Amino acid sequence: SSALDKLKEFGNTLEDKARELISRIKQSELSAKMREWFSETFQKVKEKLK
Amino acid sequence: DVSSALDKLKEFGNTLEDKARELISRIKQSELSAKMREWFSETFQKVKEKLK
Repeated sequence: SSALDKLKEFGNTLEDKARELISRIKQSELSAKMREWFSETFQKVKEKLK
Repeated sequence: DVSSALDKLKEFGNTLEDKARELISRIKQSELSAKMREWFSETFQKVKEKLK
């Protein structure tokens, strides 16, 4: 019962860190898809001014 | 002659006038394009900040 409560903590801290990580990535994913979108639009502007 | 010389200077003068306008036109376009690059980056930077 002392071992279990401790493994529970360990389980829960893993669950928290993994969610933490997933949250961070999703933000990096979104932010990069924006950078690509801005660059893309900017590239087609250059092309229209030859 | 010498009207022939003046005729050739006239060409040259007109060619300057055309090339300088050409150049001014090109710059204005480089100005515009760069002021856009500034504005896109600027807007993009403030969006990063709202996504911590």
